[PDB]
Amino acid sequence: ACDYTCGSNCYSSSDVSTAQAAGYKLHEDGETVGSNSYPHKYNNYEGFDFSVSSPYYEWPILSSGDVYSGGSPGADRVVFNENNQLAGVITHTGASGNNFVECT
Ligand SMILES: Nc1nc2c(ncn2[C@@H]2O[C@H](CO)[C@@H](OP(=O)(O)O)[C@H]2O)c(=O)[nH]1
Ligand SMILES: [Ca+2]
Repeated sequence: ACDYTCGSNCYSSSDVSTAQAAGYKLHEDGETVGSNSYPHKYNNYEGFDFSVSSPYYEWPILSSGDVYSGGSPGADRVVFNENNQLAGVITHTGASGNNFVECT
């Protein structure tokens, strides 16, 4: 069973934690990875009703289970804040253009 489902992608809590930790570290260190420079601010144009407070940061979560290190970031992301709290898991999959939808 999946803790989070993004399109056809199945994620467990552990996957999420592993990814969040990686992105948060980078965020702490003032460093980024990839041509799109992750992690980076997440504005929330979508208007999701997160339980955690802003500001938000986006970091890719891979279907492979590997931690993001460059190249295609795929369509899934984990969204975290300054306190390292999980805001949510979102995806471009099944979303119009470059918008996002929440994973279920
Ligand atoms: N759709 C969306 N993109 C955002 C937001 N905040 C910043 N962006 C950046 O604008 C880019 C346009 O989609 C997004 O790319 P991403 O695919 O790299 O995650 C994202 O990185 C937001 O709230 N919504
Ligand atoms: Ca997994």
